[PDB]
Amino acid sequence: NRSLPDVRLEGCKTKVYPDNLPTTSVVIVFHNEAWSTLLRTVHSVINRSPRHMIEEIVLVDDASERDFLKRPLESYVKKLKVPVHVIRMEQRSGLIRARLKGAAVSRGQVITFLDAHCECTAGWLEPLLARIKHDRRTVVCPIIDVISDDTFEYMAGSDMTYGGFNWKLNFRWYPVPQREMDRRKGDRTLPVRTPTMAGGLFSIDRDYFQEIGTYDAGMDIWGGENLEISFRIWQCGGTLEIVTCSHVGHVFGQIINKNNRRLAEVWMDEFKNFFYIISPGVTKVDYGDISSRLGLRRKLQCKPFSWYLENIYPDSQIPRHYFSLGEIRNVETNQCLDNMARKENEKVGIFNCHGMGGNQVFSYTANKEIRTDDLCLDVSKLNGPVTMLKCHHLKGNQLWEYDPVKLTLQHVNSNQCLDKATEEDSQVPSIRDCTGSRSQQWLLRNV
Ligand SMILES: *[C@@H]1O[C@H](CO)[C@@H](O[C@@H]2O[C@H](CO)[C@@H](O[C@@H]3O[C@H](CO)[C@@H](O)[C@H](O)[C@@H]3O)[C@H](O)[C@H]2NC(C)=O)[C@H](O)[C@H]1NC(C)=O
Ligand SMILES: [Ca+2]
Ligand SMILES: [Ca+2]
Ligand SMILES: [Mn+2]
Repeated sequence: NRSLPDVRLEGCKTKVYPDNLPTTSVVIVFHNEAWSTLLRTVHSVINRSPRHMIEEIVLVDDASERDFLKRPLESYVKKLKVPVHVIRMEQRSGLIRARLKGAAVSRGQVITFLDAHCECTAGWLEPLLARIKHDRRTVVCPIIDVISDDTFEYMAGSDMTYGGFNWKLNFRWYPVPQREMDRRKGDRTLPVRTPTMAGGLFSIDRDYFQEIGTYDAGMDIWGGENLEISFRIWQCGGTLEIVTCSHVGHVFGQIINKNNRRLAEVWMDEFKNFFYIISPGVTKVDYGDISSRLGLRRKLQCKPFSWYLENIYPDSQIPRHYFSLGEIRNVETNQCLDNMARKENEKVGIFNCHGMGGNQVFSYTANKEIRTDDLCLDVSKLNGPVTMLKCHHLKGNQLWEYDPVKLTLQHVNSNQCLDKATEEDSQVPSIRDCTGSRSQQWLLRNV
């Protein structure tokens, strides 16, 4: 234990929570974690938490190998305020397996999951439990602050950042949008409805966890965190929030795709194609049996992935409605726009349509944007270069009007059209005054 400053939002410091919040059993799994780091977490939990709110602390050793973790730990553990137990996985298991085990061992009404490398803030627990007490079907996440791995210095995380995800099914941090600000009328001290969760840290009602099917043990153990429990909670009646008054620190192929297929085949209905279409060959990855989970979904009678995009994640990166999902082919040159695997702020290229999806996959969305995953085609000056920028959902320079009859794609702000590449810059589309050539005619086809 060391100290920190109060990183909570001014208003949080005054809030009073009802009496008799439930008791929680923090569950932490570890693997060869350094001694100091592991105990800094343990101590932060006891010192920063009101004793009558903590049941016990369960430390799940995931088949470590380091000497100090064995008897010294147990020794050191049994001697202190809060009861701390040390469960041991016989032969390497994985986070899911370890959390499942340490959870079946806990006895608190609400289970809190943390990593072996975290540090709790002042006032972190009360707001979490208070939320769950208001509604048992609410899963809660504290704001995740940053601890350096080198210096270990502290940097608080913002209440204006929440969980989303991209076409590749990767979890990602995204800015809280207006709707969430309008809904809370500006009071940032009110919890945020996050479309997804980092998976790292969260608290949940003991009985609610079991009720929505805990975790999918069919996923391979070297996988890790997933969007899976996030889609599950929402589509199946629950509510997932980031309690902005709670802060907690954290120090910062085939396997990955197996879990993506498992969660995508089970929850994303037809939107799973956004992931498949841009990952040619991921279809050869064997993802195991999902019958059980498919059973669970029908048992709980969860709502469609579409219900989730329009109600819970309107500012999603995967479009709920789209005019096309495929290649954008120039009718004159028969070349296709393609991201060339480049990153945000980079020039979108153009090359002969190979007709094999992937990097030549684009979507002209209902929001009139020409996007590929989380990037959108952006123009800022006449004849300027058309680059791929992070999609802000505000149109403007990322607004393109398509004419399905005339086949044009004009950039609204500049008042020009898109056509074949010019010379000297032979490998990129261009934006020029609208002529009417077959060169400014594009075919937005659907796979
Ligand atoms: C590419 O695929 C998508 C979906 O497979 C095609 O868009 C879909 O178009 C249909 C018909 O226009 C849409 O259905 C309509 O939806 C409205 C909702 O307000 C409903 O009131 C109508 O009765 C009708 O059912 C559908 O929503 C839309 N799909 C999505 C996800 O946006 C698209 O046409 C295909 N590409 C092309 C243009 O060939
Ligand atoms: Ca099950
Ligand atoms: Ca149009
Ligand atoms: Mn971690």
